[PDB]
Amino acid sequence: MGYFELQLSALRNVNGELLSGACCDGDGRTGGCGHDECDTYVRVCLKEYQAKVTPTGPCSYGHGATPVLGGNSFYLPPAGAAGDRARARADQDPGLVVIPFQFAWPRSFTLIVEAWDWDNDTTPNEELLIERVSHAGMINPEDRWKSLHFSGHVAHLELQIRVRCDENYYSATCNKFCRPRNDFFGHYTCDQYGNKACMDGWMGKECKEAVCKQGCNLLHGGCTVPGECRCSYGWQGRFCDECVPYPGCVHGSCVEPWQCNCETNWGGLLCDKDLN
Ligand SMILES: *[C@@H]1O[C@H](COC2O[C@@H](C)[C@@H](O)[C@@H](O)[C@@H]2O)[C@@H](O[C@@H]2O[C@H](CO)[C@@H](O[C@@H]3O[C@H](CO)[C@@H](O)[C@H](O)[C@@H]3O)[C@H](O)[C@H]2NC(C)=O)[C@H](O)[C@H]1NC(C)=O
Ligand SMILES: [Ca+2]
Ligand SMILES: [Ca+2]
Ligand SMILES: [Ca+2]
Ligand SMILES: [Cl-]
Repeated sequence: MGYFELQLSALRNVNGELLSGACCDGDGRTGGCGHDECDTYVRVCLKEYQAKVTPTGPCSYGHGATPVLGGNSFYLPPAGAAGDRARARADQDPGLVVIPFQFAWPRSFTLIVEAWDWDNDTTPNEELLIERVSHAGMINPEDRWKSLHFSGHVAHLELQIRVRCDENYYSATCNKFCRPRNDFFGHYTCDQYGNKACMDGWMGKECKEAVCKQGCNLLHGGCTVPGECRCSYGWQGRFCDECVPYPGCVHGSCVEPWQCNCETNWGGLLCDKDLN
């Protein structure tokens, strides 16, 4: 899953006509064109690659459009790293078009951009077309914008495009899923190729095994949290290296678990009897 983004920043139409030859608003005729200028908006078509591009549909990969951005000619804020942070602090840009997708990104594509005159009527009317431009190319998912320059029969266009994966999605297709977690099913983070990177203090496939504190006697103890050393029954100490004497032992010692060797002049099972 990912997104296709397109940013329009410049359009120039000196005469203020349509692709047919007539003026945008007024008469129908093929001095200038007057003061009622073109009410310009943009339509975006995204489809499969074509060695010889056709100005056709359908838009197999997606489509979008903007409202009226300006008149016959106008300038808008371009895209870039500086502009990406300026948007993270904020309604949203009119000249930005976002086309989300769920399929695997095929890297190759064909982009068609159209400029239209608006007359406050939804009815399709092919005679309101100002300019149509097309670009067949190749792009990979990254947060860097790429600039494109178009000069058709009527208008000049300037725009930037880029592709980004959704969150928890990686690889050049945006189709590899990896989400960081820390529960019974693993303790990992994701890298750039959607691979599992164990958190500090863990190992294993799914990062399910933990590293015990350095020096832990792993024949007498283990760990469930990284960096600890909990002893099995019968052992004690920081490294689980010391035996535990017989339960109740007082003046006795062990070398192996559950022993209780009495000191001199001490008797009984627990070495608790004074024999003086
Ligand atoms: C005739 O149409 C124009 C074109 O506007 C619009 O473009 C179409 C292609 C379509 O996408 C519409 O959905 C879209 O609104 C109308 O002009 C515009 O009117 C809108 C809302 O009426 C304005 O948007 C707003 O901006 C104000 C700040 O100024 C903000 O507070 C609002 O919440 C809202 O976002 C838009 O700025 C304005 N544009 C221009 C160039 O005038 C026009 O109203 C319409 N006329 C009639 C009689 O229907
Ligand atoms: Ca018109
Ligand atoms: Ca107009
Ligand atoms: Ca118009
Ligand atoms: Cl010119």
